[PDB]
Amino acid sequence: MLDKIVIANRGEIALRILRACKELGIKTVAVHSSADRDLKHVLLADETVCIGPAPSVKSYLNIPAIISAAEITGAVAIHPGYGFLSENANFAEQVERSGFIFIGPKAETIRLMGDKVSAIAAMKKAGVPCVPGSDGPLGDDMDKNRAIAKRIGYPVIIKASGGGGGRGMRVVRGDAELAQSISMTRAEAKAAFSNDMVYMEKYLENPRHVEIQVLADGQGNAIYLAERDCSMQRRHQKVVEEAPAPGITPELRRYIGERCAKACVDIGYRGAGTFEFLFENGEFYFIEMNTRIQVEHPVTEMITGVDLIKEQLRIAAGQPLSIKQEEVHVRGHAVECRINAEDPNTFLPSPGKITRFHAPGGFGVRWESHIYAGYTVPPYYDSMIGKLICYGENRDVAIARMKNALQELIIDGIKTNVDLQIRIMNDENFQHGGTNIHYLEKKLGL
Ligand SMILES: Cc1c(-c2ccccc2)ccc2nc(N)nc(N)c12
Repeated sequence: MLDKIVIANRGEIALRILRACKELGIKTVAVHSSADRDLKHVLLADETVCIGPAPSVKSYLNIPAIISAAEITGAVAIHPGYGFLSENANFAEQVERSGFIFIGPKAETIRLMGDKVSAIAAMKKAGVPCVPGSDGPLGDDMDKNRAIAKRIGYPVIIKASGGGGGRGMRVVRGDAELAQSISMTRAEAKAAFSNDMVYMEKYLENPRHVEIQVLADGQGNAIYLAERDCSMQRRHQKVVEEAPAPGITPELRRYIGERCAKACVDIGYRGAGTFEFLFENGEFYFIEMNTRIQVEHPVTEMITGVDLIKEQLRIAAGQPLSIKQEEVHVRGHAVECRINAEDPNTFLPSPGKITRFHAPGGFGVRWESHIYAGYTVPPYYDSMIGKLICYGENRDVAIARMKNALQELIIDGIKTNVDLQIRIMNDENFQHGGTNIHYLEKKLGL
């Protein structure tokens, strides 16, 4: 096993990784900004290194500082968590070039999945169903681009190859708006990604967001760990995630899961990963792959018994996956509610000092958060301060436990979305299940 690792992240995910390390007897190095000295995981870590000031550019995105911290502490690996540098192929490359293990796939694989055009080509080649599209980047010939749009059939959507997670796309409903839509998407892509490449897909009207979790080791094993429905979202920010996805049968799960695992083998995938799909009229369409462990990983852990972070670390050390595909069983149901420090009317981050804190407990209740009484949520980082995960023998029990747990949760001194989460749990359409990606924003609009 890895002797010692740098946790190149903060907040709840840093604590999550620290726990997994502690379980495996791995020494921890907590790199942190000057604003994060009193983070729970920092206080629990074996060694700590202040890598810079509050702003992320000089701390959590500071590649030299992070690598230097690994060097000086004699760490052997770096876990990037999610966000920050976790999908930064150049960082992964530098980590490996510097002689440390990057907890993720090969840098070339990160780069492939970061190039949405090339990722789709690879997935399509491997037998994964994709959205009907341009199958290549759009040029500047608008006669050709109109022909592609006609072949696909309107509405279509223009997307930046360097984008993803809702970033760098726009819907086109007729020829009249096509040229300008392509030009603007391209200009925004150039400005944001220093990559002006764009592509076209059919715009699905009312899909659900359903993603598949995979794990692949360096011994050739690749497994899928069911799916997650992430359709309950606002402006591409997930709000509630659940596993399994309501209405997905064992046969569909098998069908799409096997295709994702096969794709992993074809591309030489290593580590945890997520295949994102749109799901509509009983059909899956691949849009994007993530290579990091994600925020919503805990729902998959609850329904499979697999500790995904521990698997990442075992894989990185050269150990095979601790479980075979035949040993992966979906059992029960899990729901995750993201807890955000945000204003209820604006939805802007609402930082501040927590004056009173109480976490929920009980059977099937899992609380993932670094916060504590007297902890100050800084203004410099994301608004998500914790994750409440509830498991039950079925979806109704999971939801009932969530309702109870949300009622026990006390976070005074700052504004949170606990009340909104309670409203969602009480929503009759959510209780029925299978609401589409548009549902929450429509509910909030009314
Ligand atoms: C709906 C949608 C999303 C999308 C995913 C998660 C949250 C919000 C939107 C992402 C990519 C998408 N791509 C196509 N071609 N069509 C969609 N309808 C779509």
